[PDB]
Amino acid sequence: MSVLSIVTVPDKRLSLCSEEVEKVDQSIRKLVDDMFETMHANQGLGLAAVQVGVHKRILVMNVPEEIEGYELYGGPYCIINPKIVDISQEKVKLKEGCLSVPGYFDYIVRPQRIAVQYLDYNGNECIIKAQGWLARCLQHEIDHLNGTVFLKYLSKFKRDFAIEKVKKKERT
Amino acid sequence: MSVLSIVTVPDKRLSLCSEEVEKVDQSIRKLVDDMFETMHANQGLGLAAVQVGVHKRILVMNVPEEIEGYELYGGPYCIINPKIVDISQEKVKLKEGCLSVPGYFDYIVRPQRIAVQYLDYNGNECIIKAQGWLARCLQHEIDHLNGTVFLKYLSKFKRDFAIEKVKKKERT
Ligand SMILES: CCCCC[C@H](CC(=O)NO)C(=O)N[C@H](C(=O)N1CCC[C@H]1CO)C(C)C
Ligand SMILES: CCCCC[C@H](CC(=O)NO)C(=O)N[C@H](C(=O)N1CCC[C@H]1CO)C(C)C
Ligand SMILES: [Cl-]
Ligand SMILES: [Cl-]
Ligand SMILES: [Cl-]
Ligand SMILES: [Zn+2]
Ligand SMILES: [Zn+2]
Repeated sequence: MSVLSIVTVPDKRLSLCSEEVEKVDQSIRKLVDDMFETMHANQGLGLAAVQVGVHKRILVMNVPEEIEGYELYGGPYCIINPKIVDISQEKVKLKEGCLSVPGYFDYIVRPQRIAVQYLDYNGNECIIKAQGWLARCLQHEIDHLNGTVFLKYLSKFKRDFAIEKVKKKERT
Repeated sequence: MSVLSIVTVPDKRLSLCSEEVEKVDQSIRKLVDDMFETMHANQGLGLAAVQVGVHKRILVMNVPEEIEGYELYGGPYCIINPKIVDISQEKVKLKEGCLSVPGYFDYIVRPQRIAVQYLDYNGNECIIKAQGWLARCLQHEIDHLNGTVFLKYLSKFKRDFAIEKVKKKERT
């Protein structure tokens, strides 16, 4: 299991929608394994396949301990072909960063709770009922699968400032 | 010297531009005195006259200790009829709240350094050269004089969320 390079803004791969996984087979499991290693090496709570250059609907999460039926933390989760099955109308503001926008943090308003159907590492059907930071991570990761980085939720001026910040740090 | 009530969003008084002070006289000094007391009672770093219902170009600041020629902190400052005379092209992201949007904090990008000409408590001409939190406060206060609250710099979705948050807290 190996550490993959993270794709960072403004790389256009990050704005491309990822495709459903046809079949959860050995090759998918190998990628998931590399995703977990990469997530850990980067001190992340989650990671989407697109962030390592693969446009497939696969994300991993692990949210450490620090509504009945919902989880505040947990993992490791392998979440393939996620489908949102319930989502709270109540929303909360929390601070986020992203491995694809290194060093930049800002506030984002999202639903507090979410339920998602998915296929696991073995290709079995599952539901996750998440709240708190678990729900927050899951939504951030699902957005990546749809070609969305969290800067999309900010003013244009701040989004541009964040992208210029990352560009300046990567200029050769 | 008395504590004045703070005008909060979405009160439309906060979106009205304030008028130049004609003359810094006893009545202006009395208002400034009440502004300092109100600022302190509310644990603020600054305050604009519009926030206490008076549409005049007067702000106060006091930024405690915690470029050559620029100050990182200081006060108490009485700043009347401010005019920006220099402003840095470099900008910085810092977290702000506002007494007129109670309980809501977010990130704002602003110039790091500013120089402002103004009239003081005695009606004498002065310049302030500010950086760090002093410059940050001064710009936040100047915005109020122009009818601008810091939510203006946010996404519409987050601005609306903040205003609904304050409205819900004030609903009778
Ligand atoms: C919170 C919503 C998203 C979490 C997932 C991201 C990782 C990522 O970009 N996944 O796509 C992360 O770990 N971000 C971290 C992050 O945002 N954290 C970690 C602690 C809490 C929160 C910052 O408030 C750091 C590494 C930037
Ligand atoms: C920082 C830019 C503006 C400072 C002035 C405001 C007060 C205000 O609304 N003036 O118009 C303030 O004191 N805000 C505080 C504030 O934003 N602070 C105080 C410590 C640092 C910073 C939060 O990061 C709290 C009381 C909400
Ligand atoms: Cl920053
Ligand atoms: Cl909030
Ligand atoms: Cl924003
Ligand atoms: Zn991310
Ligand atoms: Zn304010």
